[PDB]
Amino acid sequence: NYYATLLTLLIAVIVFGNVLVCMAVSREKALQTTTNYLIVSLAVADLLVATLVMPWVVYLEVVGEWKFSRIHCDIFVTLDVMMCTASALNLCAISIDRYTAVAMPTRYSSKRRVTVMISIVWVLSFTISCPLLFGLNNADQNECIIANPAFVVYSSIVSFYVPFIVTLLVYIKIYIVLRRRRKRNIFEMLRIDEGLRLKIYKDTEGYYTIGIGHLLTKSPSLNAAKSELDKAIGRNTNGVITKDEAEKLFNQDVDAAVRGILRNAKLKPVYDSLDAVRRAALINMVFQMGETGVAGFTNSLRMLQQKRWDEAAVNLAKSRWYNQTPNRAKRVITTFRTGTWDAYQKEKKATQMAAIVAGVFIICWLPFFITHILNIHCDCNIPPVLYSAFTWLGYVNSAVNPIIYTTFNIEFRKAFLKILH
Ligand SMILES: O=C(CCCN1CCC(O)(c2ccc(Cl)cc2)CC1)c1ccc(F)cc1
Ligand SMILES: CCCCCCCC/C=C\CCCCCCCC(=O)O
Ligand SMILES: CCCCCCCC/C=C\CCCCCCCC(=O)O
Ligand SMILES: CCCCCCCC/C=C\CCCCCCCC(=O)O
Ligand SMILES: CCCCCCCC/C=C\CCCCCCCC(=O)O
Repeated sequence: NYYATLLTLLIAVIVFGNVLVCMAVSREKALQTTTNYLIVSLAVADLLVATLVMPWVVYLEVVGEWKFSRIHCDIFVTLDVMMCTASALNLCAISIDRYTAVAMPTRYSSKRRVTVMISIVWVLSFTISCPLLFGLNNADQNECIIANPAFVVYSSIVSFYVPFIVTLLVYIKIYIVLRRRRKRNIFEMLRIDEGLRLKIYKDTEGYYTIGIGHLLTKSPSLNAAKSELDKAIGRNTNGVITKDEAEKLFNQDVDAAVRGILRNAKLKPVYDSLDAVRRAALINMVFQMGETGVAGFTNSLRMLQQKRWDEAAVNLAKSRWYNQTPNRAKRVITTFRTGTWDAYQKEKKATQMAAIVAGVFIICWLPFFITHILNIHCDCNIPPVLYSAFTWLGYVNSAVNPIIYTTFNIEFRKAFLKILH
């Protein structure tokens, strides 16, 4: 009916979005990065689906059954599985290239490496698909490989779940790595402002503290003050701590500071509103003056919530807080405006996009392999009317990816507008 015309334009927008991505990467040196090279390899898998495969899927909707040779169906199924597996194996290499960038310290060596990855993606995609042409070691095929009971079991495990687990395990490791550095930079930030002390010392208000504003005990008794420290370290403090031990002590101070921020009605919303780095600045304030003290200049706090970065910085400089510790105030206020650690970077934003495509990829195809589980779980025969929608939802992912590139990235965005105009 009229539904055939929607899909052919879906094929057209898949080609529209991806042909842009390929040229845009090779057009500008600023987008010629390891990850973006792996991204065009993903774009080529999304193009070959739209050109080699999706046309036969639309005829199958139009006509309503195969109505072509058995071997044509084998080729069509083999190639359909092959290009979707390239899509998955490309996400896997993208995540791995994101692991290396955040976790490892690279000119000609990057091009020679990415090359090796891309070569693995397609060769393996192919070698995984070759069984479908030779009837999954089942001779007298006598039928399109789709009809083999093992087909859904082979294609689901080998081409989806197993690449899905690995890519997910990498992203977890990436999250852990970024989490250690984010906590590393906080400690490093307050080491610069408060100062790191490794011998027990009387603080401003008289009580004995150590490291970065960690009071051992409100009660002043030196041997008793050692006492609380000894509980913390486990070794005989003897009033002596390592940088490391202080940091371990520091991350505890941060975690306590944060629960109080969320338990504070004046600071819960604004903390929730801010980004990771800007949150480290707000932590710096609570460390310096206390949540009740930071909870003041609500007037200034509204601006940080309203994303008014420039106007919050103008209003913060007006304070007494600036007058007492101007250098520290200016440093922190930059981090509030800049939202970066320049006062005291590139790949954390880029790695957020990588996971974002790997996530919408999964949600786009997830229901398709869900339904296939239900039939294998012998559940009430799943209506085909839905079964077809889930196929296209999976194929829709080919058109969403170039939309995500331009959405969450300025460089693809600018490279795109240059080609059109
Ligand atoms: O493999 C797939 C999804 C099935 C594609 N493909 C849809 C059409 C199909 O359902 C079909 C139906 C009827 C006929 Cl006749 C031929 C083919 C065969 C399977 C895949 C998806 C995501 C991924 F990360 C890895 C692999
Ligand atoms: C081919 C399918 C691959 C499936 C991959 C699934 C990935 C899901 C997304 C993210 C979960 C882990 C967090 C990723 C790190 C993000 C960095 C950060 O914001 O700290
Ligand atoms: C079935 C899941 C397997 C996932 C594989 C996905 C493809 C990309 C992954 C790995 C290739 C890594 C090659 C790196 C070579 C480095 C050589 C060098 O340092 O020059
Ligand atoms: C089932 C998953 C198996 C593969 C895991 C994928 C993640 C990491 C992949 C491989 C490790 C890459 C190491 C490259 C070694 C090159 C050494 C060299 O030549 O200097
Ligand atoms: C058994 C499941 C396997 C899961 C492995 C994936 C989890 C680890 C995360 C990423 C590994 C990336 C390694 C890339 C390093 C390249 C340099 C080198 O290997 O010498």
